[PDB]
Amino acid sequence: DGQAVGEKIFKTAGAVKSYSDAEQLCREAKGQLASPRSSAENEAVTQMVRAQEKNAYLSMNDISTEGRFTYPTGEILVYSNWADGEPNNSDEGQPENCVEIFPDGKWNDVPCSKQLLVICEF
Ligand SMILES: [Ca+2]
Ligand SMILES: [Ca+2]
Repeated sequence: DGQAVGEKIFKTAGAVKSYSDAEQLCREAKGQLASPRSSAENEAVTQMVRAQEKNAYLSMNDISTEGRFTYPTGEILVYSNWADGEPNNSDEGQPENCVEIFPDGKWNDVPCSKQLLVICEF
């Protein structure tokens, strides 16, 4: 089941995990973390966040080069939807290398230790 755009399918079982535990769960299922590359893909992920009532991880991170957000291929973003003033690399001054998506579809950079909804893509 889940939500689809073109050949891409998004699914969740309601699991709530850290970034590294979320990545392991999606890879064990033979997929990867949600990686919305267009407005239409972003809207499909956002509908699932609203249904589950919990912010979700996206795949993308800046662990390599600070301020350059990349996919699991290591390629640069082809699409973004940052909330006003994001990304700011500031959890009360502390580093924020991972990305959460809100129920309004906007994005915020977070610490990779945060516990969030797990949404996978296939
Ligand atoms: Ca950062
Ligand atoms: Ca932030």
